[PDB]
Amino acid sequence: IDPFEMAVKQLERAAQYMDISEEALEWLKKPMRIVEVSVPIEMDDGSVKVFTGFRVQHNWARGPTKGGIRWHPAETLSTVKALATWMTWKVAVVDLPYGGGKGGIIVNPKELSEREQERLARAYIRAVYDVIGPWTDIPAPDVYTNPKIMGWMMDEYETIMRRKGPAFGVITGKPLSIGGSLGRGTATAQGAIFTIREAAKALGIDLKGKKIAVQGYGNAGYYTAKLAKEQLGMTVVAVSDSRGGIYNPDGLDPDEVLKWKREHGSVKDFPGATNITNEELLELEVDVLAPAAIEEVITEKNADNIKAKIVAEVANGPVTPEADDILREKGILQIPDFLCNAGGVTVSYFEWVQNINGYYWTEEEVREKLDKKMTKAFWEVYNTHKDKNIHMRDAAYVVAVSRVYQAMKDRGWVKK
Ligand SMILES: NC(=O)C1=CN([C@@H]2O[C@H](COP(=O)(O)OP(=O)(O)OC[C@H]3O[C@@H](n4cnc5c(N)ncnc54)[C@H](OP(=O)(O)O)[C@@H]3O)[C@@H](O)[C@H]2O)C=CC1
Ligand SMILES: O=C(O)CCC(=O)C(=O)O
Repeated sequence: IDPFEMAVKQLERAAQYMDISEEALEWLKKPMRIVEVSVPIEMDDGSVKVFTGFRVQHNWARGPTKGGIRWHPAETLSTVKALATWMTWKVAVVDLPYGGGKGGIIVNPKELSEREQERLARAYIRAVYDVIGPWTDIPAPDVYTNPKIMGWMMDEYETIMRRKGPAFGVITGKPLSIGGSLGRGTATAQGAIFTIREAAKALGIDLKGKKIAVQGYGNAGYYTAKLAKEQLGMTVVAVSDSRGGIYNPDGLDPDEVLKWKREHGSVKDFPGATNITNEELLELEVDVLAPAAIEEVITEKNADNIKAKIVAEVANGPVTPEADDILREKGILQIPDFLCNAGGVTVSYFEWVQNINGYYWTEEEVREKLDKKMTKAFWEVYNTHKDKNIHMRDAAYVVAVSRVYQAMKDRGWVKK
């Protein structure tokens, strides 16, 4: 299934719930600029290898485009286009002055040296310099890409630009020593926690002493469980990893679980906790369920058996549309995927603002601003949810597309 057509059909379904002109829909169905470049690097053996690089700028009506760079051997142009289109709505739903962008290189970085990786980053910057900038396109870390590559890319951009502007702001996710921002590591989990708290407030239930189950125990899952336990005061009763999962009705300590995961390679066989399966964790009777793992964990097969009141989609699309219908009929409030995990891009926006201004904030200021942004975005989505009597995902899509459409109309791009 083409990832581009899928995004287009998603956009058409969103447009079905709102009044949008056909010309605007056709404009939004096509990326405004796609750049495909050859990335030649010198290998350690002395030969010269050429890679394929992409940089798709879907739409920049609201401002400079934003999006990460992927280094995956299976990366395709359609994937970049779909992810840029997705990023447009992600930055629109949280009200950032940003557009949609995405980049990628068809490369297997598992078999590249550090010097070869640096050469790849610098050559990619040299290839795509003409379409990126602090006010044109801001790349970001993504799968198989880390802040080290961001530092290399920023250095190359600064070298090419001859320091004629804010070279720090050309890219986000940089190391703290060079234009980095505080709060980047726990951005996604913090945004998810804020959305969960706002959802609980909307449903009129307090989270003090409640039960939360988290699927996937990576950076997002671990920090979600932790931040829940401290800030929200909830009782983490179950966590899981690809290998397996564990359950304990008396609660779990996220630090100890992470220590055991980092020692034995998995969260399995934790003391005082019985080993369970991922599906058993999904169907556990809790108050908040936060899948932070591979996608399509909630489908038509198991959607009816879910007992959680709040499902926070920390990961990317862990629920299939039939499962959305089943859960909405069940009365379970869902937080849309690109609204729950919008903390990372918000924190990225904050880093760009700090770089542009030349003044850097503390952890408390970043946390407070992220709280405001997430609270406002969630309440807007929930108000659309109740007013239009549609699904939460549908409301988030309506809000994002409405913002982009208004920006497009104000510029005069579309006359209707
Ligand atoms: N990476 C980011 O910055 C952000 C990520 N997201 C989305 O969130 C999710 C998680 O992000 P991230 O923290 O980077 O993930 P990680 O790569 O850091 O870790 C993956 C975690 O999920 C587990 N996992 C992988 N497959 C399964 C599975 N089939 N069943 C159960 N657990 C599984 C892994 O287990 P194990 O420890 O055994 O490997 C691990 O615990 C992704 O879907 C991602 O797209 C969006 C927000 C930003
Ligand atoms: O953080 C960014 O600017 C983009 C990264 C991304 O693609 C995401 O957060 O989903």
